[PDB]
Amino acid sequence: AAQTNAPWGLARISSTSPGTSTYYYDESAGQGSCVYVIDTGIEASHPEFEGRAQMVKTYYYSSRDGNGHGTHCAGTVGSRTYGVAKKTQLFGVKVLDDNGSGQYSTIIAGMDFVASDKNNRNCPKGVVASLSLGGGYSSSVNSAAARLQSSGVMVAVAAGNNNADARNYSPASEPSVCTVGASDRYDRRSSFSNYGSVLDIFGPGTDILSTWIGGSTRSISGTSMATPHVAGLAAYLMTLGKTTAASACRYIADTANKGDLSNIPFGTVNLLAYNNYQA
Ligand SMILES: O=[Se](=O)([O-])[O-]
Ligand SMILES: [Ca+2]
Repeated sequence: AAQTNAPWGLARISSTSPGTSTYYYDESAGQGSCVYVIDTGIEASHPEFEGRAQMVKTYYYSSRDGNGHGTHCAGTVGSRTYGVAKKTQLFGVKVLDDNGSGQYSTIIAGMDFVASDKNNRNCPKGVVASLSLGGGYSSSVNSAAARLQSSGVMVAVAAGNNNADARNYSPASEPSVCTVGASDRYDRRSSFSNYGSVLDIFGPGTDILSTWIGGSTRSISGTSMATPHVAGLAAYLMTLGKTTAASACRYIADTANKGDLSNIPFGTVNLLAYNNYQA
């Protein structure tokens, strides 16, 4: 399948070159998979989600996304126009308040929620969790992410936006999850992206168009935007039967575009997420 005039990041993840504008992907499109977006919520009524998004948990007075961040991330996972996996099921877990903040204890509860809640859902092709969030190093946050992964969920987490080594941030620094850095449309490391040995992969993160609250769209930047590209890619590849939740990060690294990013510090992987879709 071909989506013309796609956002650059979608085109990038189906290309061996920068500078194209068509996203190519297998029609299965993540059908039968599930992606949990653990964030500020999801505006499930947005037409872009086509009834495939729902809120499943909140720790606050509403499950509404009063911020936009979670809606944007969910759109990159699975919206019809802006998403990688255009037929996946999206589940929102609101661990972040409408200012975009959340206590680590709430974030931990939300991860253990997903590990159990997947047993309440129909996800025959597998389960992914996208965590476009983080703070300073915490062994308990890392352990929660490790449990979620161990439970059979492909966990993708943002590396962080400090232009620093991700070893000092959580859940970025948890080794067993998929830690995602950000690149731009010219195949440069995004200016803000964290780096370091713990990164597994890069995805598009600078100037990413996606859904926003109030039925709208906007372009924003962050490792928060790179993460859902990888989460959606995992869901897509799991639906194709190419990999599994336990193995998807490694598979994505195996199959990535290699050596094509600039300003990658010595000791950080030079790997850009790629679907290897051949029609
Ligand atoms: O190239 Se794009 O996706 O319009 O910023
Ligand atoms: Ca890892």
